[PDB]
Parts: sequence; C-alpha cells; structure tokens
Amino acid sequence: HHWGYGKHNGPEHWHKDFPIAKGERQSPVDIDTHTAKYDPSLKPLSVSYDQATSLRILNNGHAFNVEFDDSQDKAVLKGGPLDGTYRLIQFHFHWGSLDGQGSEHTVDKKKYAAELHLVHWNTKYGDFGKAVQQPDGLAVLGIFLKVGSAKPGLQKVVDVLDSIKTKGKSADFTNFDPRGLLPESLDYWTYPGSLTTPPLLECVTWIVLKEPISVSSEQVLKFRKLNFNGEGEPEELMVDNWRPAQPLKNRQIKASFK
Ligand SMILES: NS(=O)(=O)c1ccc(NC(=S)N[C@@H]2CCN(c3cccc([N+](=O)[O-])n3)C2)cc1
Ligand SMILES: [Zn+2]
Repeated sequence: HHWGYGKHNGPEHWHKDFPIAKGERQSPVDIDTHTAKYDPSLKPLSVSYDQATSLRILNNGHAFNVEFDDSQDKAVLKGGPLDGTYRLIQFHFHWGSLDGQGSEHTVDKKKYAAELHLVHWNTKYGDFGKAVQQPDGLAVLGIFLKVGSAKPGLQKVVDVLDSIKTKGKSADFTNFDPRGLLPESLDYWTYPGSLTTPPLLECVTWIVLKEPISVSSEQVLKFRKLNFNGEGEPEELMVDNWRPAQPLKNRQIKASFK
C-alpha cells in the first residue's frame, strides 16, 4: 500500500508515511503574481546545457524520468538565486487527465496542462543522495506547459513513450538536448520548498519560469497513454500525477522581473 495519486494513496494520505508533508516549506504553491516581490539584486539564471549527456528514459510508476550523466559538470544551472553550481540529473513531467489541470504550481490559481521539472543538485554535496538531505541541496527549474502549437524539441520524448508504457520499463535515450524544452524568456519566480513527491524533503530552491511552453494536443495525449501499473497488472492510466498547492506559510516568493 505505497503512495501514489489514487483515492486511497494520494496526496491527502502522504502525511501518514511522510509527516514532513505538513511541514514549513512544502511544494508546490500558488504563485500570487501580485504579492511576489521583485528582487532587483537577483541574478540572471545561467542555463548551460550545451554538453548535456542524456542516458535513458524510465517509467518509475509515478512519472517518466529522462536521466543524464551527472558525473561531471556537463549540464549545469547557476546564478539566479543560487550560490554555486547545480548539475542536471534528470527531468520529468506532471500532467492532467484534461488540459485544464496537471501543473503542480499554479499562477493566480490557474492550472496549466502540465509542468516540466528539470532537477539539479548542488555539486558541493558530491551526489544527489547527499544533496537531498541539505536545505540548499536541489534546484528544480519548473516550466509550465499549455496546449497549443507543438513543441518540436519535445517530440523525441513523445515518440519513445511507446517503449516505456508500464512501471519499471526503461529505454536508451541518448543525444537528447534539453535546450529544446526551454521558452524564450528566463524570467522566473523563486522560493524555498520541497520535493513534490514522497519523501517530500525540504531541500529545493524552486525556480519557476514565467513563460510557459506550448505543446500540442497530440503530444500531451501521448503522455496520458502511459500506465502507473507494471506490465501484467491491471491498467491504470498515468494521469493527474500532480500534488496540489500547499500553504505558503512563512515564505515570500521573489520575482526576477517587474
Ligand atoms: N517533483 S520534484 O521535482 O519535486 C522531485 C521529486 C522527487 C525527486 N526524487 C528523486 S529524482 N529521487 C529520490 C528522491 C529522494 N531520494 C531519496 C529518498 C530518501 C533518502 C535518500 N538519500 O539517499 O538521501 N534519497 C531519491 C526529485 C524531484
Ligand atoms: Zn516533479
């Protein structure tokens, strides 16, 4: 009886195995655009993905993860609110059963169709497993997806999803360039939060881009054909794998832009 997104094991239940679910810096949150503070001392984000080395794609039973070689500074995030260098380890998405929901963060209570999380860890902690134990261990770059025009840089991901339909399936996924998933602007909101799935560790500096990317109806429909279950288990579509907005508590969301 492990956590998930169903009636009996979904976000309202998590606190029973993961009591930090009710903690002081949980994610996601609503981004109230009118009460976010412009911080004119925030640095431009530096996204350095030219040397990114993607390895594989995995259906872990909660989402699909595109994994990268994080054994050297190949794909890094710097600047913005961050001190030091964070390495890209993986990206994944959260999405809805319907275009009117699927994002974890909301903007003035608006839900997008999906949300992309590019997960990075602070190199001063040596590996991802150490980093998640530290209050400054991770930087997650969050990008909203709306349904409209296709995103061409997403299509390689959409086309491989047939090979990882079920929990535990993996496929080789080399030479994927995550720069093809970024919007034009790197204007952002930032706040201190958590992982949005168990174990809900309060180790994340969230960086949420103002500008969504547009994906096609056919691209998000292909996400909804995935399964939460393993092969040979009853079929349950992988949809609505999002945690709702949590209380902001004693936090201020800062903006890089006026
Ligand atoms: N949606 S999200 O972007 O907030 C986001 C959510 C979940 C993860 N977790 C990933 S990719 N791997 C898991 C999470 C933490 N983890 C554990 C668990 C307990 C202890 C340790 N350890 O060794 O210190 N490691 C391995 C990344 C990102
Ligand atoms: Zn996520």
